This record gives sequence, structure tokens and C-alpha cells, in this order.
Amino acid sequence: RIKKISIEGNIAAGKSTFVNILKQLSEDWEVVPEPVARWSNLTMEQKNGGNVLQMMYEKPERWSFTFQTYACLSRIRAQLASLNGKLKDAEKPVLFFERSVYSDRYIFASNLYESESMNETEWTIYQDWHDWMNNQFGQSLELDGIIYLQATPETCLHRIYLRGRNEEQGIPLEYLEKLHYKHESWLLHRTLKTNFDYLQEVPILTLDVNEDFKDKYESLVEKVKEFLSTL
Amino acid sequence: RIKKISIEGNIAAGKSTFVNILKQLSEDWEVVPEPVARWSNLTMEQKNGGNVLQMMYEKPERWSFTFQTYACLSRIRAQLASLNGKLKDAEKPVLFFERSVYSDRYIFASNLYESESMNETEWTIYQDWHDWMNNQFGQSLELDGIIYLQATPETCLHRIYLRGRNEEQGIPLEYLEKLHYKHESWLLHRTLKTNFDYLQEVPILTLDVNEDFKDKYESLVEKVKEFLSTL
Ligand SMILES: COc1ccc(-c2nc([C@@H](C)Sc3nc(N)cc(N)n3)c(C)s2)cc1OCCF
Ligand SMILES: COc1ccc(-c2nc([C@@H](C)Sc3nc(N)cc(N)n3)c(C)s2)cc1OCCF
Ligand SMILES: COc1ccc(-c2nc([C@H](C)Sc3nc(N)cc(N)n3)c(C)s2)cc1OCCF
Ligand SMILES: COc1ccc(-c2nc([C@H](C)Sc3nc(N)cc(N)n3)c(C)s2)cc1OCCF
Ligand SMILES: O=c1ccn([C@@H]2O[C@H](COP(=O)(O)OP(=O)(O)O)[C@@H](O)[C@H]2O)c(=O)[nH]1
Ligand SMILES: O=c1ccn([C@@H]2O[C@H](COP(=O)(O)OP(=O)(O)O)[C@@H](O)[C@H]2O)c(=O)[nH]1
Repeated sequence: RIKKISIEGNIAAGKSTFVNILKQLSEDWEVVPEPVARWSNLTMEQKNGGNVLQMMYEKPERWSFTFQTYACLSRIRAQLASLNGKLKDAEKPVLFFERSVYSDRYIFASNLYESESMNETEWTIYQDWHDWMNNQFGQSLELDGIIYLQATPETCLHRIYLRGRNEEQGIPLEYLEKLHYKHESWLLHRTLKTNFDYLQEVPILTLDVNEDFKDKYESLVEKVKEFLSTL
Repeated sequence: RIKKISIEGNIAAGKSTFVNILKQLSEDWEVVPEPVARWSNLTMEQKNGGNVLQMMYEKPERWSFTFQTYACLSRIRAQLASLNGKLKDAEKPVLFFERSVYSDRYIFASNLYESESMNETEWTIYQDWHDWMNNQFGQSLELDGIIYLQATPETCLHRIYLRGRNEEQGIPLEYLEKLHYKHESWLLHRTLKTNFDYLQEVPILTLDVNEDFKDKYESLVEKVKEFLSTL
């Protein structure tokens, strides 16, 4: 009865900015930052999170499997914690996930494989480890909906340029372009098949977020509220 | 209501030999062979397994973390599948598991960390997951007892010969010696402080298997029967 909705989009699309706006508008609405975002900048996980982040950057062909598995594991734990810990005293509870286990596999992991940073065996083991590990533990992480925050690679690039973090100034447009295409095919075009038949029919809301919405988001929030009523 | 017993033992101590003997003595007795034993002679799991096993051997400092995670995932599934699909119509059901998720971590994975085949981050990540894979999936697999087929490292090396796998003739005594000590600390002196609380009080039966037993196994089985009557 808690509604689970994932916020999808490219790097620097505005997902953190969006969910940080959404969380303050209602008591019935909670948020789960993706752990990779927390790793980027201390617990057992945060330490391993930092190290593997750096290792991955320094050698993706060595670390893409290690990182993807841990990133997904951590997300499932961060999400299950929120399902069981939050929104019991809410009449219309909504839980907004920053990305999803589907993003983990069908965007990031899938891209690393296609970039040759995972070999066939690693990608094959990862999919098995994902197919199985979600279809019980994170069985009822099933999402009620997806909000797709669509921004072009250039916007995202400028929002990386604008965010100003030293470590990401070097992310190349080509990669952003690569991630954009994977999102479009899953979320906009719907060609990409998955091993999770319900996702073929789960309702998506696309929002166009090229235009800065920081001072001006009501049309966007109006669209979210309207989307929630159809679920 | 199925009693769960792990048979634990160094490389070629005689575990396969034993379990297969035990499987024949009662329609109530069934065995779960270990994933890696399967791989060491097809399904996505077999292919993935054969590949990861070969790369492990070639370059353990690259493939230990991956191998270990897939080994343990695989074991967890098998021991689930065996609880579901075996000994349904048994009065006194007993499942003998060939090794356990505990030898996975505290013998093998630990040894590979100790021999610098996993770094700290790999090892803490492994331990982080292991803790959770079991908690989320592996609850029903908790052990009623352990049987330690205890043999000298010299015995096992000799036994590798008798088994005649060309591949295996390269296994050094110093490796067996490290695995042996870890078996002793864990299962004899009961020094190893596992994170899993119920293990401190799990019954252990320790069987000197240094003599050949293939055609002279009655007395070992008698101890198993006594042990099993105490659980
Ligand atoms: C020098 O090359 C690289 C440097 C860094 C990367 C990284 N990609 C990423 C993410 C986009 S992968 C990711 N992010 C998430 N947020 C979640 C998830 N499961 N996976 C990093 C955090 S670092 C990827 C790199 O290479 C791609 C080669 F094609
Ligand atoms: C050149 O160095 C190595 C060569 C081979 C190994 C291997 N260990 C193993 C297993 C004993 S590790 C294992 N076996 C199992 N049966 C189960 C499990 N969870 N882990 C191999 C199949 S290959 C390990 C090696 O490094 C040992 C470092 F401690
Ligand atoms: C093909 O080359 C690349 C592909 C992707 C990247 C990415 N880097 C990043 C970050 C810089 S990794 C990161 N971000 C942080 N904020 C902090 C930190 N320690 N590590 C992504 C999120 S994607 C970086 C790439 O290299 C460009 C500079 F080497
Ligand atoms: C420190 O050096 C070693 C440590 C461990 C080994 C091991 N090899 C093996 C087997 C030969 S791996 C194996 N066994 C099989 N039966 C089949 C197969 N494909 N791979 C172990 C079970 S342990 C071998 C080692 O040295 C090999 C010398 F090259
Ligand atoms: O409408 C927007 C959305 C985002 N940003 C900024 O652009 C950067 C990227 O946004 P965010 O970090 O939320 O993106 P994410 O990577 O979480 O998608 C941030 O520094 C934001 O403050 C902005 O100025 N206007
Ligand atoms: O009592 C025994 C136990 C084992 N073996 C031999 O030792 C080798 C290793 O046996 P097993 O496969 O049971 O070892 P494990 O399963 O412990 O690796 C095989 O050739 C067995 O035939 C034997 O001759 N007598």
C-alpha cells in the first residue's frame, strides 16, 4: 500500500534536485537517494562505496562487475529499509526512489558490458545474480510507476559543468550520449525487453526537464500529482 | 522438519565418497552436492561456472571475488531447491550438504583474502553481501549439525593422486596446509568467531577419515547415526 515510484534520468538530469523539491511538499511523500550518489564525495558501505567508485573510475574493465553488484545490493538494502521503516502513519504514502534495480541492470550494467568493461561471463553472472536476487528479496520492490526525467546529453553535460564538482568535469559527452539512448529505448520508445514482464506494462510519466525548474516547478509537480491519481 | 547437516573437509578428504555412501543407506537420506564440485567435470550456471573456475585458477587475484560470490549464490540456490524438492514423503528426513555457506566464507574466501587474491575492499564487500545473502535468502538453510571429515594434509594430497585429475596434480601441500589449519580452527578448537551467532552452539561430529573407508564404512556411519539421534 506504499506507492513505489522510480525517478529515472541521465547523469545531471536533475533527479536529486527534483526529489529534493518533492520531499518538502507533502508528509505522505518520502525519498531514497541512490547509494552511488552517497558514495560520491562513515559506514562499512560508504568506505567500500568510495573505494570501488574510485577503482571503477581508475579501471572500469577490472571493476565494473564488483561495482555493479555492490551498487545494486546497496540500493535494495536502502530501499527495503525505507519500505519497512517509513510512511506507516500516512494515508496516501508515496516512496520516491532515486533510480531503480532496473536502471542498475538495463542502463548501467548493460552499457558497461556493451562498452566491453564486463566480459560475457561477468555480464552473464551479473544477470543471474540480478534475476534471482530480485525475484524474492526485492520481489515486492515492484514499482507502481516510473517518472522519467528527460534531458538532452548537452543539458546534462552543462548541468555537470554547472554542478561544478571537480571529479566529474572530465565525463565525456559521448558517454552521456550512450546513457541517453538506453533511457529512451526503455522508457520513451519501449523497445528494450526485460526479464520482468510487469515493466512492459508499468505506467511511465515523461517530464521534459531541459528548462531549469528550480524556481518554477509547479507544472511538473502538477503532472506528478495527476500521475499519482491514475495509479 | 528436514534436519540439515553439512559435511566439511579439505580438498579430497573423501566428502563425495561419503555423501554418496550416506545417500544409499536410507530413502530418508539425501545429499546436496556443492556447486564447484559440479563445475569441476549445459546450463548457464555450468558454463558460467566452468569459465569462472578456469579464470580463477589462471589469475586468482583477478577472479577470486567474482568466483566466490557466484559459488555461494549457487550453493544457496541448490540447498533451497533441495529442501523444496526432496524427501517430501520422509519420516526422518536428513539432507547432507556437501560443504556450506560457512566454508565458502571462512575457509575459502578468507584464505584468498589472506593470500592477497582479494584486497580489503573486495573482502569487506564479500563479507557485507554474504551477511545479507544469507539473511534475506538463506534463513531456512541454517545447520542442525556439522560432520568434519578430518584428514592430514598428506592424506589429501595422496588422495588427489588416486582421483587422477591431471588438472589437480599441481595442487601444493602448502595450500592444503593452509586449508587444513582453517578447518581445525573452525571445527576442532572452535576458535573461529563467526558472525552467525547460532553456529557457536551447532553440534560437530569429527571423523578421522585418514584410513581408507570405501569398502569399510560401517563404523563411521554408526557415529553419524548416534550424532543424528542427538539432534
Ligand atoms: C574511464 O572510464 C570510466 C570512468 C568512470 C565510469 C563510471 N561510470 C559510472 C556510473 C555511471 S555506473 C552506475 N551508476 C549508478 N548510479 C548506478 C549503477 N548501477 N551504475 C561511475 C560511477 S564511474 C565509467 C568509465 O568508462 C566507461 C567506459 F566505457
Ligand atoms: C595460483 O593460486 C591459486 C590457484 C587456484 C586456486 C583455487 N582455489 C580453488 C577453490 C579451493 S576456492 C573454493 N572452492 C570451493 N569448493 C568452494 C568455494 N567457495 N571456494 C579453486 C577451484 S582454484 C587458488 C589460488 O590461490 C590461492 C590463494 F589463496
Ligand atoms: C569514457 O570515459 C568516461 C566515462 C564515464 C565517466 C564517468 N565518470 C563519472 C564520475 C566522474 S565517477 C565519480 N564521480 C564523483 N562525483 C566522485 C567520484 N569519486 N567518482 C561518472 C558518473 S561517468 C568518466 C570517463 O572518463 C573521463 C575522465 F576520465
Ligand atoms: C598456491 O597454488 C595453488 C593453489 C590452489 C590450487 C588449486 N587448484 C585446484 C584445482 C586443480 S582447480 C580445478 N580442478 C578441477 N578438477 C577442474 C578444474 N577445471 N579446475 C584447486 C581445487 S586448488 C593450485 C595451486 O597451484 C597450481 C600450480 F600451478
Ligand atoms: O532545473 C534544474 C535542475 C538541476 N540543476 C542543477 O544542475 C545540477 C544537476 O542536477 P542534479 O544534481 O539534481 O542531477 P542528478 O545527477 O541527480 O540527476 C545540480 O547542481 C542542480 O543544482 C539546475 O540548475 N536546474
Ligand atoms: O575412503 C576413501 C575416500 C576417498 N578415497 C579416494 O580419494 C579421492 C578423493 O575422494 P572424494 O572425491 O570423496 O574427495 P572430496 O569429495 O572430499 O573432494 C577419490 O579418488 C576417492 O576414491 C579413497 O580411496 N578412500
